[PDB]
Amino acid sequence: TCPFYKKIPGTGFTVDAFQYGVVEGCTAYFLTHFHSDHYAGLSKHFTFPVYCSEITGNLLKNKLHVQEQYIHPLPLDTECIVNGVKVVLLDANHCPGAVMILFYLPNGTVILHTGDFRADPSMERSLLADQKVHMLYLDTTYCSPEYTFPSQQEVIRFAINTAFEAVTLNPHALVVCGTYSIGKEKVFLAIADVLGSKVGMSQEKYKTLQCLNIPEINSLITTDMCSSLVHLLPMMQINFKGLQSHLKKCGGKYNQILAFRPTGWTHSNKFTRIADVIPQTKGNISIYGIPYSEHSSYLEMKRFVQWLKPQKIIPTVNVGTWKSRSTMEKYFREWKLEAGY
Ligand code: NI
Repeated sequence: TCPFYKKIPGTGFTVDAFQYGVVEGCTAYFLTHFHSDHYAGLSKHFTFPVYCSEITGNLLKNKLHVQEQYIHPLPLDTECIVNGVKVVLLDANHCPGAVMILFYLPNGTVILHTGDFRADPSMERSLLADQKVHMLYLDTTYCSPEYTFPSQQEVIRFAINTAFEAVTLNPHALVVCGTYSIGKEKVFLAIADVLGSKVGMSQEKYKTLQCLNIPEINSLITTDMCSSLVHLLPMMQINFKGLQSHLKKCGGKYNQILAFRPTGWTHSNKFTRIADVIPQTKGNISIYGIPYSEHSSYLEMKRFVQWLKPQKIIPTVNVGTWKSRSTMEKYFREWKLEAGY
């Protein structure tokens, strides 16, 4: 049974609701992005209309095999009519293909569903500037003031400088970056660019990257591991055992590994500056955890919401405990009293 926060009142629409069977009354199923918790339930046997971005549609067709006739891609920043209701898709600043959805209801109510997003001041000059939002369905992943992390640009600066230093000192070092989903591609692309290398990976991952409309991608990535000194591996292999095992396979080409684990927030954020981050080291293997987030910090979220001034907020993350729900409602009321809406 579909929960309330995935239904859009006054429409036949649902958002990120594929794991509940046939939802009674649903005429169109929206998918905000290609992350497994959100697409859970879609497969090649699905026979209802799916609305999404072009990139998300490339992934549904090639990776999940959903048939073409049920894929409905929409351009961004463009007023579209779906089943008699005006909608707009906006870039969510999450992973490739991720959108927010603006619904203009036939009674005059305007609803924004953020999907998963990393709020940014640039969103204050999208099509959202133009009009009022009555209801906001909000990605509250990091809705508590302890959740702090740096900008994506600072994190990439640390990674590029760390990798370039290590490989310049030791031309025989290999760099490895962990992945388990789409998103965070800038980590491995920026490191490979400073090193003058293509990124090497499995056939399955190459396939996924080829769906993403990244400019000049054929110049940046490869399945030929031997030619590359930046390799991608599944996130589960980013540990001393997994990496030892990988270096064996490289046939005495390398004598050292430097690896990166992009995480979201971790408690070491509450003490340590990005500058001060140190690795875990065993022998000729070092592993850096780096806090590259594709979700809003507390401060970025609060800024966005205070600027938008919605009349009602419905959280979509951390909704399963009474303490979480109560905590989030308190911050929404502070924000409203502080800003005066
Ligand atoms: Ni996501």
